[PDB]
Amino acid sequence: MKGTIVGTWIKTLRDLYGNDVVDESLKSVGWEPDRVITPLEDIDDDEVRRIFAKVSEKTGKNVNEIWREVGRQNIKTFSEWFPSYFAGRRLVNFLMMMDEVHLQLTKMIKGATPPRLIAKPVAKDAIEMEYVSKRKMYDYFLGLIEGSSKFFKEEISVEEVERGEKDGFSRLKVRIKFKNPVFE
Ligand code: MNH
Repeated sequence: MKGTIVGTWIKTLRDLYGNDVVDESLKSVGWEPDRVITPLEDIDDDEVRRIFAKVSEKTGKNVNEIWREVGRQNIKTFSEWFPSYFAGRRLVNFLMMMDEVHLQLTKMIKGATPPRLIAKPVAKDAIEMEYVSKRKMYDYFLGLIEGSSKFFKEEISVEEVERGEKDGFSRLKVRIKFKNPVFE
């Protein structure tokens, strides 16, 4: 992972569970508890994993629900730092453009690998979206979808169609249905 997002995860976790919990968690992996992560710094993925794990044991909160809450909260942050992505759009446009964003974000650092998020209409009021990654950040993905729905103030139902590994890649396909009719 690259530092920019990792740092974002760390701030959010503090915002949610307090500094004590975060710092000791940060200490448990051998980081300085006040570490300053640089945008293009290479942060080991497993190190993040254990930080979240440690937070889970310190709050008694299931680690997958922590990841979902981090996701929910990240949309707000993203809207503040990249408002050009949110302005003049309805939820459906945002979600469908997300794949493009990531493909054109792989430029941020040359080593960045954010997942595919290919979306496609499957009805007048529904789209499929498929998360595809070498990682398995299923709840982070689902959290971000829910947070997008809250931000745009458009209700959705999210139905999970497929989950699991398929040739080297972890995948999660959901069917996203809009209450109000979105397409013609
Ligand atoms: C603006 C909006 C926006 C931005 C700037 C954005 C940018 C990023 C960046 C940068 C990374 C880190 C990539 C890396 O390799 O270090 C990342 C990771 C990620 N992103 Mn997106 N992201 C979304 C919205 C955004 N994401 C939305 C919406 C979703 C889901 C619907 C999403 C799903 C993810 C997931 C899940 C990861 C975790 C990496 C992975 O799963 O492989 N996201």
